[PDB]
Amino acid sequence: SDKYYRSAYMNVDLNAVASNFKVFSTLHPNKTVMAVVKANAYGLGSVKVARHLMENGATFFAVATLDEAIELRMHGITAKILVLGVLPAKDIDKAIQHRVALTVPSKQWLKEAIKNISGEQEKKLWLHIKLDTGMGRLGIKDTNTYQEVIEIIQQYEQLVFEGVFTHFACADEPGDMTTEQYQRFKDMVNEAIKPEYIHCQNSAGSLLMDCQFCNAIRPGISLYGYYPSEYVQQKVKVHLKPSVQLIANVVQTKTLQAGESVSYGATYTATDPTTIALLPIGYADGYLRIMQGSFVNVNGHQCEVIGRVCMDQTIVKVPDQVKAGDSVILIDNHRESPQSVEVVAEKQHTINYEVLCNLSRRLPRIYHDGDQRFVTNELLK
Amino acid sequence: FSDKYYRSAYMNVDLNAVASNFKVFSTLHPNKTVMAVVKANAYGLGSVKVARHLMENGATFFAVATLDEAIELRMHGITAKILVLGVLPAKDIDKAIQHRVALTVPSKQWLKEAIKNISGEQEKKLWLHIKLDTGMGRLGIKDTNTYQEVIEIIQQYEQLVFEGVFTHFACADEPGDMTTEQYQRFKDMVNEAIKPEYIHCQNSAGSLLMDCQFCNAIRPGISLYGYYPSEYVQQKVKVHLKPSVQLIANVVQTKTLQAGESVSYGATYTATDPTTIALLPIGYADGYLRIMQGSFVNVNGHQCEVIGRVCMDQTIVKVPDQVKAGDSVILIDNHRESPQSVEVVAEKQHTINYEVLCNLSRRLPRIYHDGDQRFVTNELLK
Repeated sequence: SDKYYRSAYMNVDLNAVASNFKVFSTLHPNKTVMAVVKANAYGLGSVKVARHLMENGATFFAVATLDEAIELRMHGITAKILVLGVLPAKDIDKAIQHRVALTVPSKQWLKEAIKNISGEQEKKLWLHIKLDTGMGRLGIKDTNTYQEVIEIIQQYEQLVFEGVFTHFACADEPGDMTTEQYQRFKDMVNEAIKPEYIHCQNSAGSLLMDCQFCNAIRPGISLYGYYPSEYVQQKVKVHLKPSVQLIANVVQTKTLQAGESVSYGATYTATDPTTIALLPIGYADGYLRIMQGSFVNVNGHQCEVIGRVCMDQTIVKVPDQVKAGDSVILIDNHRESPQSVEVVAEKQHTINYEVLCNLSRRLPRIYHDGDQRFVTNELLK
Repeated sequence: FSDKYYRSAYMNVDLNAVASNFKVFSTLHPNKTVMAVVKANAYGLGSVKVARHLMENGATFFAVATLDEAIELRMHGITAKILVLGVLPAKDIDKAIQHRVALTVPSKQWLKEAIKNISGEQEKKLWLHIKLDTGMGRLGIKDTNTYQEVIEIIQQYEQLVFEGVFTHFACADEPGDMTTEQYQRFKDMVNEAIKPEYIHCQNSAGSLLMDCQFCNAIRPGISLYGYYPSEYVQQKVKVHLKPSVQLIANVVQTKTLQAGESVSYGATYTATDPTTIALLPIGYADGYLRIMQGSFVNVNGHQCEVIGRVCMDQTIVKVPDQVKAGDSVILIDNHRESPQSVEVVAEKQHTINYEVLCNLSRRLPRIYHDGDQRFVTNELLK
């Protein structure tokens, strides 16, 4: 457990994460739950989340990049891992060496990948073909190309057609786009041999749909306790446990008399005699400038963020009784909270996903697992 | 050593530019200590590599925001003086002492709490820089009597050394008399007690716009990395700063949308004509935020719109037909007068250059350039 030397941090509740994972296993008992731990597990810390999820039955992870997969492998993760992004073809041997499954986005990529296999790694290359069913991002859109790519893969004993998958553009909102995409996915997959893993559902799809034709799901944000939209939250009857709190303690208070100001990026002048509190957190921590004017919870009291948020500091208008040492909840681990991740996303003019991703390496993650507490502080690694 | 990296998205960090920008401040203030501000991981560039490179270019004193930042420097061989600008939790006082890290005194109360936590097990000198609140600016000691009492407390203990005194000016990057009135208040306060070794009030804007003979040290920050703290400062001073950052990603896939076909979440871009799109392996988890939708990036010389929603790991760009997988894209360019300048990216983000830089996440490898030499830091593979 690392030390840390500033009173700002994230509480990461690993018991909540395990409980949320259990929700997906329970909803889909016959599917492999491919736990999405990309982008450092949406800010929570991919190594600690993956380790904890393996102790709770997880056997397959998905990440965005090979670096993310190697990071898991370096820290004892023995489960299957799929890279969802496109690997630079020159790095093919490293994927093979570390038994990491790769996404095939195109016939062109596959041909470049094969040319870079040196023969010095003879282990299998496991491949999941990505189909573009209307998202318009990565993948093969044409059935003929899909078949040609399967055939190329079957010509090489080293290359294994392990899976096939697609991504839904609008699964978190009502409309027929998702039904249409799903039908297109089944139509394409039924035109060739079926691989071992067939998957299309992220959090929203995993919560709203059965998808009997598929045998794996890819829950991401919902593993960490958040719904992908309010529509999905309202439409489903499971309970998700938010896993993150963002906390900082007041390091200094001052009382501004009438007509007195302080400048933290812009002038705030006290009209009445008001007390302010200085928090040791700022926009370099991911608590962005736009959080100006939002409210934080200081010892039970809703308190406005005043002046501009600075790189390393934030000022808050507080009651007189507030003092140095008092704990402040900037992001709370409850859905129905003025400091919920969704309310913070509204203030940020964005979505919950990004609120979480913004939280920088400077914040220690304090992991909770029952009574057990351990700290990761990236700066001292 | 140089880390490997396994996705074609990265930052180019030009260490020669950083050294050149540092040299600007040394040259403008040849008799002052240039206290190089490398807080927040050197505004995203990487504090360890910037500090090492700046030490090789004559830097002898760094400022950081937190003790963790200072210890990080110490663990990677940085032997220069270091000042922590933030308020240290009083229980951590022995760790500051152990690692010869100077601390900011913000209040008499803090100093009294700090002294109570000195165990006697770390006997090195504790260097202290007193922060003054000169009216308008940041919090600190506001009253001269309290300033004197704090000096007196420090002089009671041989272990505690009154090493410096400082303030931070409100609005030094904008036109007005606020800076002048504040500077005068700073001098008035400092002249009421013995002068410590370091006297400092100037950040980037103050270091560029003012001499300040009364001071013997400056604290340049964002300008070390090649950016002006405001357009006013850029226009007012006729010195040249070299932007140090490029953000780059290569096209991984190109596809052609037909009339009626959509792209990304919510299907917010629909093709009307047949148009070519390119997929970049970078997104908002890298700090290229959702709001960048509708901005332009430079693909092989061509200005190209970011279309559909920016994803966590992916960004889609409308491109000419000749664009293909492998082509390099400049998302943030190392020139001030560029549609991909950090300032234009800040405008699109409804923020300031500082935050654009700070947003860039640990997932991005930093590729350091120093002449012909290239070395990579990839945080994921530590």
